[PDB]
Amino acid sequence: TDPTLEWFLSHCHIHKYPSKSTLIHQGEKAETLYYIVKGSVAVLIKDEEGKEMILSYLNQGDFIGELGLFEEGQERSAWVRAKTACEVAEISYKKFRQLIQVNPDILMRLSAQMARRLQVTSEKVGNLAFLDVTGRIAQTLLNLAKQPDAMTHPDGMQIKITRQEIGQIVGCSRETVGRILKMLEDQNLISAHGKTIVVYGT
Amino acid sequence: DPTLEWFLSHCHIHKYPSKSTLIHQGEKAETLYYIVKGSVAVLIKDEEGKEMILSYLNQGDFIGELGLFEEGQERSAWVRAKTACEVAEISYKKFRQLIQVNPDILMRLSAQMARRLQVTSEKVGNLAFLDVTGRIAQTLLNLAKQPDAMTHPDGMQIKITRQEIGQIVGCSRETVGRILKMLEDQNLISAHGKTIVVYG
Ligand SMILES: Nc1ncnc2c1ncn2[C@@H]1O[C@@H]2COP(=O)(O)O[C@H]2[C@H]1O
Ligand SMILES: Nc1ncnc2c1ncn2[C@@H]1O[C@@H]2COP(=O)(O)O[C@H]2[C@H]1O
Ligand SMILES: Nc1ncnc2c1ncn2[C@@H]1O[C@@H]2COP(=O)(O)O[C@H]2[C@H]1O
Repeated sequence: TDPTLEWFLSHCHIHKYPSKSTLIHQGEKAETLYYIVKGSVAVLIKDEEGKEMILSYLNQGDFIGELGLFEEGQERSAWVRAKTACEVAEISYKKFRQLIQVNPDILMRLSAQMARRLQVTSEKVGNLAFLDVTGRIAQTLLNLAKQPDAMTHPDGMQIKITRQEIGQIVGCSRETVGRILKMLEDQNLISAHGKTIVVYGT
Repeated sequence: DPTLEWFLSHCHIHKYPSKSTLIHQGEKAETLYYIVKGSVAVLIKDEEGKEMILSYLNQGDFIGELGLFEEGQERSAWVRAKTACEVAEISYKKFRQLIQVNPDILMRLSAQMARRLQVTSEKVGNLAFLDVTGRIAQTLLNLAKQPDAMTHPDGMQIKITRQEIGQIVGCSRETVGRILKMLEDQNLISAHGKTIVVYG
């Protein structure tokens, strides 16, 4: 029971989007804010040759499309598509500004999230500039393992993720992920049960 | 500006010499900064010491705001004076009260975070989709756009050491020398002393 959220949501018309539908479309004009009441989404940017990179996964309790909130003429800086089906609250930027004068804690929450995103996206920059593709993949496994949805295992931390996705995160061919995962195993660093990696603590 | 002057009235100002570290990665965050004068380099390091410049920051930019919205936070990057600096300074504690009195000061902060997230996301794109060559190209053009870029008969003459380009694009000092050579061969830039005449 959160009085602030409930108060916030009561100003938003909620919507359900089926899995795989694009909630935000890059390049569109920014003039609306979003909040995930139910679901999970991927934020991602395309390459010149159509290759998609996943900047971030966002879940229930995350704001979406906030980056154009503090100025107009802004465009959505990325794509957001429903990973699973989502229940998503919506409110105009303007209407959201008013709420901020009543209770700016709803902005603290928003910004807190912006704060985290910036920290993580910065690590990516580091990884992308400091690590070969093997190390990038190692750090992406260690990263999904740090996470909440990462089940404990007698070896290390069990995660669940396709090779395609691992590719989209680190920035390479799924075929390449396959070969590199196999190598990481032969080095006693992980297991591979199809779409189930056990990241050893090593 | 009313709101910035009001904000600054509550801060304790400090001057940092050039080369000084304002923020150390790993420190406990409980202070918000605002740059009244100067410019800094926000940057990260390799498990072996190599440096990456995430961003520069200038007069009117907040620093150290990432640990504001929660506690137990630690400084996520080093921040060094790139020139002489006058930095306003304030506890999060005191800043949270300012937010209550007038949230417009949070909007100003939030507005900068939005920008930095857009821009660092851009940077993730560049690193993942461009070879060191296309990023040094990327960078020299951007450095012409930026303010300090002089005017040259051929094109904005910018000044930066080779290493500082690599701290940006994420390559070695030598890989910069080789790339700039290819760029100078294709008649795309000049290079005398340590200045660069990117051709406009
Ligand atoms: N690096 C990132 N990490 C997390 N979410 C992001 C990142 N970059 C963009 N987004 C989200 O993608 C959304 C799409 O358009 P906006 O720029 O309006 O708001 C964006 C952010 O909410
Ligand atoms: N990607 C970035 N772009 C701009 N400024 C950054 C970036 N990453 C970190 N910073 C700044 O570096 C500061 C150092 O520690 P904080 O986490 O306290 O607050 C940080 C941010 O203000
Ligand atoms: N992947 C990288 N390899 C080498 N240097 C890097 C890398 N990423 C960032 N750098 C920094 O870029 C700088 C460029 O030249 P230096 O050899 O003087 O010091 C370098 C490093 O500190």
